[PDB]
Amino acid sequence: KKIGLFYGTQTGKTKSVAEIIRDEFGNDVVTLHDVSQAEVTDLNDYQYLIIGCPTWNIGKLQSDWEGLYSELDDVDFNGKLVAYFGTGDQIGYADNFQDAIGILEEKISQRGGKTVGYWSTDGYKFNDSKALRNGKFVGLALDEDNQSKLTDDRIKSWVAQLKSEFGL
Ligand SMILES: Cc1cc2nc3c(=O)[nH]c(=O)nc-3n(C[C@H](O)[C@H](O)[C@H](O)COP(=O)(O)O)c2cc1C
Repeated sequence: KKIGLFYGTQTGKTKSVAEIIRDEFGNDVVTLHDVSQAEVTDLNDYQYLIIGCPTWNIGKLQSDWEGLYSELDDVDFNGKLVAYFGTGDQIGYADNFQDAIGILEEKISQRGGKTVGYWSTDGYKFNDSKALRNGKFVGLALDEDNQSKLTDDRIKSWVAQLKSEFGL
């Protein structure tokens, strides 16, 4: 339909978060694509995109998003609105917190994607992040390992913001 959510997952947390994002948006709005089963051309099917990706192995892309990283050069994101979220561990990995979505966004916005859905760094404890854009996160940062009780409200709040930014 209108929003395509393309998520990568290893232990399933970003997946869970994606399911709640669909629930929050109201039913048919967001479709949930596991990028492990995706082709890079699937991104052509939407004008509004949500990109979901955890950071693994000290500052790296989740390996299914890594599998599509190079091929992002084969897609034109011009004219699309794009939002980002990920799961992360701010305590264990304070120098590389939410690096992944920062890596995806830098590439996608270079190919024409307009970023929406910036998120406040308030209430997170970390040192450095590739997701940082003029004092904000490039997208929604969830931490299921340390802040699981904050997740549901952070998504509900983020979804209401995206409706406004997507012009739904
Ligand atoms: C070996 C390992 C490395 C990790 N590296 C990072 C990291 O670099 N940055 C970060 O924010 N989180 C890191 N984490 C935390 C994961 O991103 C976190 O557990 C996330 O919720 C997993 O998402 P997923 O289940 O969708 O794969 C790491 C976790 C493991 C165990």
